[PDB]
Amino acid sequence: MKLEPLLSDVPRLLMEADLVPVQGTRFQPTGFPDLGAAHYEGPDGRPMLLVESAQSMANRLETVCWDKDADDWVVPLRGLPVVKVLDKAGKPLTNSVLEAHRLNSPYILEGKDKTLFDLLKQELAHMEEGPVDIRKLAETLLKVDANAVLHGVFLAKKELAGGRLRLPRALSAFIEAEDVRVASSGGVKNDHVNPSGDTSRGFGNVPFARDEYVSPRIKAYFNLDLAQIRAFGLGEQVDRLLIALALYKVRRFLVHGLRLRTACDLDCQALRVTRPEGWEVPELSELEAALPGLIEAVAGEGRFAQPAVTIVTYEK
Amino acid sequence: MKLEPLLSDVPRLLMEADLVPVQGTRFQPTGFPDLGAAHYEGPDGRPMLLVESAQSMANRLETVCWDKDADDWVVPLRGLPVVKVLDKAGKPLTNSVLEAHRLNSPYILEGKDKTLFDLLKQELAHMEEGPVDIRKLAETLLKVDANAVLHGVFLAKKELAGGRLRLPRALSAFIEAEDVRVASSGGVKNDHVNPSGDTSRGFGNVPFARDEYVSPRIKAYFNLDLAQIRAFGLGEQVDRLLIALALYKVRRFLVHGLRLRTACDLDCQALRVTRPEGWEVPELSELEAALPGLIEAVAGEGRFAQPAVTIVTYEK
Amino acid sequence: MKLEPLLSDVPRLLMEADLVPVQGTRFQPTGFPDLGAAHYEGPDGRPMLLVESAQSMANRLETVCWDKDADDWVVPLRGLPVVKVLDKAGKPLTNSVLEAHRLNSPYILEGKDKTLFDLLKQELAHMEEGPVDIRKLAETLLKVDANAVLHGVFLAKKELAGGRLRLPRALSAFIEAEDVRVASSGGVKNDHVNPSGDTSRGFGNVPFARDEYVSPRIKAYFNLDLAQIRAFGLGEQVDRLLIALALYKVRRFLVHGLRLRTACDLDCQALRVTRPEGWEVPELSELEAALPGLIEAVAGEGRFAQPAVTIVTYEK
Repeated sequence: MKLEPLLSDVPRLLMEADLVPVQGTRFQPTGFPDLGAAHYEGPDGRPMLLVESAQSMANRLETVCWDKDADDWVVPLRGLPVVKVLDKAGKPLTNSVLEAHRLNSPYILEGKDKTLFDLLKQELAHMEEGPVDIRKLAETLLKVDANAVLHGVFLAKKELAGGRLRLPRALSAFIEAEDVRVASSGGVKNDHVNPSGDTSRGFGNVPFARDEYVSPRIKAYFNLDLAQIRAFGLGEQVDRLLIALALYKVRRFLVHGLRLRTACDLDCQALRVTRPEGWEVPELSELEAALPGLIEAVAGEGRFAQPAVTIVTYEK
Repeated sequence: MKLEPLLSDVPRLLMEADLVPVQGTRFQPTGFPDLGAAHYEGPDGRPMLLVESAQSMANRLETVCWDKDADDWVVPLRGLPVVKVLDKAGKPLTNSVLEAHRLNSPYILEGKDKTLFDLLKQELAHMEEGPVDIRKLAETLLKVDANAVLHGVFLAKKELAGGRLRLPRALSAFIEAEDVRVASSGGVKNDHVNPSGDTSRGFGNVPFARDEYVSPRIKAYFNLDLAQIRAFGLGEQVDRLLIALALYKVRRFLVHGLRLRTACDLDCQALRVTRPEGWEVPELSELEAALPGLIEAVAGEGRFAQPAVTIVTYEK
Repeated sequence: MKLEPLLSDVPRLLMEADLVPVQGTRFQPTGFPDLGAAHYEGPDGRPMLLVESAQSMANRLETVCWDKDADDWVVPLRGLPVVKVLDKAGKPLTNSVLEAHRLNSPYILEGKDKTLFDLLKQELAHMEEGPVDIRKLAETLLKVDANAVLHGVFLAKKELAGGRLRLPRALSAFIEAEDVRVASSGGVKNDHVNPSGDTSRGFGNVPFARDEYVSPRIKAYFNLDLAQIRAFGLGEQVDRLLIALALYKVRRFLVHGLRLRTACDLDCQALRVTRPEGWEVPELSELEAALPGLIEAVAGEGRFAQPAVTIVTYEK
């Protein structure tokens, strides 16, 4: 199955998914720590809502590839390089796919003993001072992390070139709602106040309120930066690998990732491409069938480090 | 069509372009160091925001025309003069096009090797007393690098005739959003949720606030000062060269700098011209074809220094 | 229309022109760093800003005519009296029309040898004692420098009658903006060298701040006191000449001084007269045609000294 030729010169891939609630007619947006529901006024003079940020979408698209039941990739993706962190007793604390800021985690790259630290220093020493090459950085990163190449990292740690080394996203997505109405609701924790009726110790009839939103058009947008992955220039095998991996993430999220929140019950009504016009998207079973071959090819080209999975122990 | 009729008709060239966000309805403007988003109140009585600084637009219009990996211009521009800065180990640490201070860059004119310093002093000695001839300076800049002619230079060095010499930029451009509106959305760290929130160790939890804007009209403005370059009087063919170089830079940025921040991604809806009225801008393929011949013509006029490329070594 | 009808009638001529920025809304006003932008509160309580100083508007009105490469007046103004200072080599250091203090300077009337010093002293000896007469000084200036009459002079040298002689400006103009709102901005000087960001040596990142302004009403005022020149009484033909010259200088400044600074790029929209009311100002082509004939007439009266151009050298 050929897909990279149809995406070998186009600068970016745009995909748009039309969502609808599974049951009822309402949904719950993300509770930002300051404002809660981040509603805003649209350019056309109509109310709009950021259903959830372009970060939560990324963390979900990143979880749908991992399996905590084994602390390893799902079988189709098995073999992709990843650093995994163990405690002093050998039980797995965390791995770089679940961490937030990748190799910049405080568990990773910082601790009592640091193998991956000396690896990163040995790799990037030539660029630690002066001009930085995003190709030499992207290859060093792909050596030890197979998906950060889609989400970026900031090597803030001062001893690593003062934090000069940086790399932005290549895949991004978010959900947006048009013409949002509001519904309001609340309740009271009506525990009987016969033995105690003071809220200080949690008794009483304490009330609460919460808001709910109604929108006739919710959209999930996905954007893939083909130009930058070409600008890495690691090889057409790597390019087709990363395109297939991104399509895989999107399909799995779209099929069974749409319970974003307890009251956020969502369904997919139709996916379509926006740019390039007239293209066709692979099916999920076809990506499942292709992925292990493309990963094998890239492993045979030696771009991955060996062993693919690398282990580090965390303690102060 | 040929471009010299415009060099006869008018004193200045004015263009504007309608930008639209590629997806969604909101974007990330520049974060200025002192204040963040540079919003202000408009004379018409409506709020608006400066998307980015005009000198950042200049650095981008320069970036879209040079390849640091190859250490040479894009194919149409090749052969134009430039100075490359060498490291003691022979690897090119930078060049005066990549750097933003052009000849004034502290790595240039400084260190144990300063051949370009004398190549300027040879005529700065004439400029030391009495008046200053802008056409003579513009000639000696065209002799060294045709980009400085386009973006201006200040020769602050005391030995360089007391730092008397300056030249304002002929091409200027900026983007601003009218009637802007605000959409705020913060976030929090996922990782390290279970352990203590000791932010000062780095081993902690951190929430943050983030803000992005909405606008019904974003425009990029481009201004080319024909009067000043004409008042250099270096020729007509050199004027054709500079106007082609500028209009190529515009078209070559209009399809590359469409994204400026990782969350700020736009596309051009249309391009329009203001001064002169009724003129039609040439296509990018036409400039691509014409430009090498104009460069060779001006080289045949003997304006460029020989060799066109200059090498200088920097140590400190 | 002829000029002398209004000169016989009215004591002063008042005109105003309302400006706009050609692109965008912001502009850069004058920047005396001991104050920065000069802002103040108006009579009606509104905030106010003088955009350009009157003395600098005058220096521009005197720099718009004359030509540096031709080293002489523009063709319409050609033939009017002037003095230029030559160096030892023989290339003119200082035309007097360009210089700040006009007929008073360390270059003219000061130096190892000086002819013009005696030429003025002879004509001012009878003004050394008793009351000074404006008519005699105005005659002497009109024979030596026909433009210094409109801008005024102060002969501070104690050798010239203790410096008692002085003459106020006849033409005054300035640019003023009303109901101003500020628009702050900034930037950073980036760097990419290997060793260190020593700002004391010019390396490393260095931020900076700048302030721009906007206004819904900005205009330039012009004032010419016909009473003052009528009080000089050099003649009706001389008055007609000076009125033509002033009008011409304004009508050309309006299409050559708009680019006051690198970031201002103003643009005139309309021009209106305030006193005399009901008058119609001439067009630029008419003054451009008429002016040489009036210079011929006044030369025929013998008011201009012969040779019209005075040559003098300077040596310490």
